[PDB]
Amino acid sequence: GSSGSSGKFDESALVPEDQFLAQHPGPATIRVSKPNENDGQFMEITVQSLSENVGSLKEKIAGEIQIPANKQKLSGKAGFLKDNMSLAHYNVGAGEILTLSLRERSGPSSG
Repeated sequence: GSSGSSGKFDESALVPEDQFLAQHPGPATIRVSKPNENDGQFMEITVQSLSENVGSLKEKIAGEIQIPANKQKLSGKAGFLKDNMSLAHYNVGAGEILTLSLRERSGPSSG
């Protein structure tokens, strides 16, 4: 049993995927940076639930950029997010931002 509020992000006291999940019942808008950009503008990819697997997300964007989850790589605060892992586990929800990197920059494809 436990309960309380939070403010600053602590490394030696991160919220468990179990708590992070409930903490946010509704959908959490996950912001993702553009492939080979930053100053430009980010996209808006929300997920009904956080429990979802990082992979399921890569698919959503994979449509806009037209790139297979395999090609594009997702990186999170902690590091390269694994499709097998979930979002809540990494503490991603209405606050955390993920980055999208393109596998081997094309060249003739500018913004």
